[PDB]
Amino acid sequence: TGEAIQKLRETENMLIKKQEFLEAKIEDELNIARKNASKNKRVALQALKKKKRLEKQLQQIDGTLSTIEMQREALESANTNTAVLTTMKNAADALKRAHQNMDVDKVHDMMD
Repeated sequence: TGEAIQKLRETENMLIKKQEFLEAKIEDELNIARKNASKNKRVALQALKKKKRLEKQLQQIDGTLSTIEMQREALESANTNTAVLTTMKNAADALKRAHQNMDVDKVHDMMD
């Protein structure tokens, strides 16, 4: 049902924690590199190597997140149309009754 939007959030919301988790570990690795940049090339390079891979995990979480967002915004659209189109036709039904009754009044005059 529309509850699908509920699972799209919470999913999206969990995905932001992953996103904030990576951003966290990225600056973490970065600060390791900073403090070992000149004193310890080995450790510094392991950091930048971990950082570069974390950043990659962040891109495809970003791309995935926006993908999630749009499907939520596609459900929202289709969810409103569901209401709009039912009242839209309900109206055209009522309107057709008006036009129908009119046509029956004319035929009722032919009864003379």
